[PDB]
Amino acid sequence: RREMQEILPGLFLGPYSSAMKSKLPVLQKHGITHIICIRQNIEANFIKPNFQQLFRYLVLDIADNPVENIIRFFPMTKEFIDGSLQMGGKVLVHGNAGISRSAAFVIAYIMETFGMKYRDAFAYVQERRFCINPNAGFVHQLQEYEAIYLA
Repeated sequence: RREMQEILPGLFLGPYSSAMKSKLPVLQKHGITHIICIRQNIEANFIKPNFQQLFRYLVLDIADNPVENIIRFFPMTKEFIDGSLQMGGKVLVHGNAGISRSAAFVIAYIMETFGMKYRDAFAYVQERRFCINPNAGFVHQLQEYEAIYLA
């Protein structure tokens, strides 16, 4: 729960603790080059980019609640992750707990890229990171985005 897991080749999912200063050796050993750092502005005291010069960041100001809009950022994060993986880079996606917001963004990537429905993508990720649980609003938005890209 307090560490990052490889979810699919080159894409890792973790809590904020996985991208703290002290974890640099772990990040470099796994060839991480890009980090999606997700947090509310009120969390920005402890959840923030810690390696200004070493990694490319995407910081997303997102609350973990069922009415928060995350679908607006699915195209952005898909592009960011594709861009890294295409150049042989690797991506860490982290939130606070690595349970709801961060998990939803990894699921969106998996659904679109690997042609999986929500239930199957959720199950796939849960097998790797046992604690994941996107809120219901996020689940609906995942389904809503699939309807978009399938149209």
